[PDB]
Amino acid sequence: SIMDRSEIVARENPVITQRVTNLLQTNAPLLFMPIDIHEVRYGAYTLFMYGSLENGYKAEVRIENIPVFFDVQIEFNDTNQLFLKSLLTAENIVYERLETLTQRPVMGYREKEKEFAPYIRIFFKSLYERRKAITYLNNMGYNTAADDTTCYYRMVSRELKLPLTSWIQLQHYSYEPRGLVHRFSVTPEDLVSYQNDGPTDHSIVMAYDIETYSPVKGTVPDPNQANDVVFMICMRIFWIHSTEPLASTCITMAPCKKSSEWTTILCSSEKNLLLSFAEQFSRWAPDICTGFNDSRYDWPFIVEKSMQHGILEEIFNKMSLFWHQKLDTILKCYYVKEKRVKISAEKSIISSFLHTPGCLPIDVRNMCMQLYPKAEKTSLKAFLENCGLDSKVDLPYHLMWKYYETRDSEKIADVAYYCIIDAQRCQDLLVRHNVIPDRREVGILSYTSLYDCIYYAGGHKVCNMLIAYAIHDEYGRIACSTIARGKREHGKYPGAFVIDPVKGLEQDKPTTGLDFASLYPSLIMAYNFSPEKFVASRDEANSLMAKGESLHYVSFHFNNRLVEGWFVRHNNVPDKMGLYPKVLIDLLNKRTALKQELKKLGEKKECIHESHPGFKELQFRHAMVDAKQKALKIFMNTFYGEAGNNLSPFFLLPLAGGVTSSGQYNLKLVYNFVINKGYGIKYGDTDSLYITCPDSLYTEVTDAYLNSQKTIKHYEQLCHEKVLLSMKAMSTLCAEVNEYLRQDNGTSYLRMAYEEVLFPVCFTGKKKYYGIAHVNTPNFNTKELFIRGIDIIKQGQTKLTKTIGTRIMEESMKLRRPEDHRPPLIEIVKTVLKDAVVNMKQWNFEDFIQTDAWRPDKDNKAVQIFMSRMHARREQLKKHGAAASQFAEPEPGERFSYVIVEKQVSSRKGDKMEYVSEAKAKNLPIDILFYINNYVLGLCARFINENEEFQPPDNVSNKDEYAQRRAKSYLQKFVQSIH
DNA sequence: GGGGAAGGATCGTATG
DNA sequence: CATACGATCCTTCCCCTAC
Repeated sequence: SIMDRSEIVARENPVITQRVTNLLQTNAPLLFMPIDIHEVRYGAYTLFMYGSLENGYKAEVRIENIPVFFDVQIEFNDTNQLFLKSLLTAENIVYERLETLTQRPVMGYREKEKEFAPYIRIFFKSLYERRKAITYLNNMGYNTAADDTTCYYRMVSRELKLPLTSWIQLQHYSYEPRGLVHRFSVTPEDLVSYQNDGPTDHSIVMAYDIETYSPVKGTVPDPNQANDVVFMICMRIFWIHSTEPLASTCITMAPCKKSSEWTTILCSSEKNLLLSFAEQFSRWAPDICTGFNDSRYDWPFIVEKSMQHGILEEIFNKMSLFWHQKLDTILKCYYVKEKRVKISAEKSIISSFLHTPGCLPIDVRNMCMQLYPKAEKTSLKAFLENCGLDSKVDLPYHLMWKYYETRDSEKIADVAYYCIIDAQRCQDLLVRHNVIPDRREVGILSYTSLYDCIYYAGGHKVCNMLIAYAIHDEYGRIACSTIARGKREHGKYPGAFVIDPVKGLEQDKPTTGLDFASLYPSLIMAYNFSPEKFVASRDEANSLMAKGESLHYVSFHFNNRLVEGWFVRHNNVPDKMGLYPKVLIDLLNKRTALKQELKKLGEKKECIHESHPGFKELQFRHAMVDAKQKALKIFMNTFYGEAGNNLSPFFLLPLAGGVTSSGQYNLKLVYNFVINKGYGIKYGDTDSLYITCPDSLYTEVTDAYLNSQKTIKHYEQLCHEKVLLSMKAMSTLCAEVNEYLRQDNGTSYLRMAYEEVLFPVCFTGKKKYYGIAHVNTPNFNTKELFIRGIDIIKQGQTKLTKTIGTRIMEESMKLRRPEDHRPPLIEIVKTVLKDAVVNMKQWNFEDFIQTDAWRPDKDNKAVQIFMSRMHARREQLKKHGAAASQFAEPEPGERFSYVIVEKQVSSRKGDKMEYVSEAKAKNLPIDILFYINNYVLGLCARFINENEEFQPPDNVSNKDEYAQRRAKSYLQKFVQSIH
């Protein structure tokens, strides 16, 4: 009584399935979407594309006769061809046939006459022979183009204009049915990409969750232990873009009540449990598998228990659409172990999953941390609360273990419900964050598969997109390589132009940030930074300068040596434009067009009410345009990172050095121009300059304030006029700066932008500033603060960090008369901290709660001391004949909530720990001083750790974490003094 | 890896 | 005036996630 994928799809959309089968009967062209891409390495190369048709059917399509090739840059001739033939034959490499052609080298500028270079293309039958031949030819010093060595489906995506994450049209195929999967065989000239907006996708995502058991109480279950078992396997199948359950199931050992919302299958053993899981997987055939933290606890434990019982081979072969495979191949090539997934520049994750062909695995946790690289709490509850979704049901783990042990068939239904809701929340997060469409659009722009957009970094994607744009081209097939060459020199680039910030509470004149709009791509656009326009020899550069060519000179100090170079300018002619400027200009034009389209779609969505039967497609188009513009942004902001990476094939030290030096030169020019115009400089950071208007421009506006009744409302009037005059003057300042830049570099791709006005403002140090933000009209009554640098977004251990950090900032940023004896930042911190300490009643009890875990095997000192004190108290109460029921020990692994209390005359954390129930029973003081000292002063020290008094002497090595110690000690002394 | 709690001697310094 | 306090350098898990 189990319903397979075909019947479910037929039940969902009958008319679409009828149209699909009518098209299939007549062998008409149809539509396909790939999700997981698998390729065979040995033997004849056939590329398998797994995915879904437009109704929801599972389709495998194999692309036969893909041309497998790579290019070598030698002079084409009979003698050279014979020599290369002998070289390939001597090291027993099987070749198919050879071709000759002409291509443009990517490194080094050449004139028009010598623009093309001869290349010989080697055709091959298998990928293994190609990899051996490419290694042999690279070891002999020959140059190699179209030289991908890791994955070859990127070659198929690049050469054929065939995105592997977008729709593909099947024409002239060969259908063959084998049940739940439909097999097509296609010739690569019979495949085309679907240009316009495709229909609604109908892929299937299976969200699964596992609940386990361990005889050793209070310890996380471990796969290696023999007694450790899985007992709940709960999984649901959803659409790619919906949260409604298509079909749900629970696979169990312990008896459970029949439920009308999901199907429960009873298994008498763990082996039968795993086989039932595999059978339901095979019957449903997910396009995508998912689950929260499934690559670190779920899949390893499943595969370890499958290996222990010796059923891994049969489970894999039932769950995979590929042919039969043996256990060694499954453990070697398909079960990945210790794979590294990158979040940011300093964070990496270890993941392990079973990549069965026909289904692509995604961790919800990996996407959640990729979208929020600075997230501090990475639990499911934390992400659910941040994203504003329904939280998990309150079921403790020890209660689950106890109810499993009692074998009570009635209430294991609650355990199943908890596991199914945990499965639901994963795809709830996936739909709410719109991860899969964003990855699809990244793949469309990058010509990669979805697997690469999920588990690989974006730098390789940018490199792939650049190669894809280069190889097609409009002016003659620019050829480029992929593997890196030359010595990977390591060093530090020259430092940025440091501008000393004028620290303090600036509330006499407004400041405003002039920002370079996409500075590094703009300099790449303007100065024609491309590898094929680079000249290294000085004599060649002089010869080009002789024949009426415009060049840009770059010179920088790297590793104590002078690196110099010349770049050929395009002179505002698209024919002479380089590869990087062409790619960036195309991406910027696309971004502008989609910005216009998104504005029109948003206006239409605001116009059209939700009751009309057209809101779904409008929201769906809005989702596509938002995803597309986000992908365009993430590729455009990554060009400099890929250009500066040493491992990149396109890496060129003059290119990165010239980009940095040109940014330096333009920032210096803007700085000098602004100073010579009379304006002031407050802060400068790479691409941003904060400008303060001259005093004289305000004079008349100030004069009416001095001759008035001199009241408060007069001062808000003064501030209002101040902001208006600042905006009006500095818009013209920005226009003149743009005109000067255009007159300097000769192009119009480098412009400045007027982001918002900051008044009053506070710069506390390097990359640490805040203030009131004004966008078009002044509003000083707002509670929204423009913040950068200060880590106010930190829940930490208490909510007092939030409250006091906000209160300091708000007390600093209000308007004050020039006759109210303006206190500096340190005095404001002093008075707000005194107000916090003295006025105890302003706080509530719930902000003083902390949570901890009681694990009687770990050497957690404070928890050990608290539990020892509680045990001593319980023994003392029992000796006195007192029923210490609410003093009882927690169950092992059970989280408990505590507070800190005053202890009259140790100072350790443990002796002040008390239970929440005990604290509310006795109404004890909550010892605000300890909380303030250990949690609030960390943030409060960030505000005054650049003052003159808190400075190191000259004879000290460490300069960063050496003044905050004195700041914290000074605040400690002040807090202890105020009593 | 980055922050949280806990443990020890001696110089730096002070006082009845 | 020689003891007693105290803070800094430095060292060791523990929490983090999933049960």
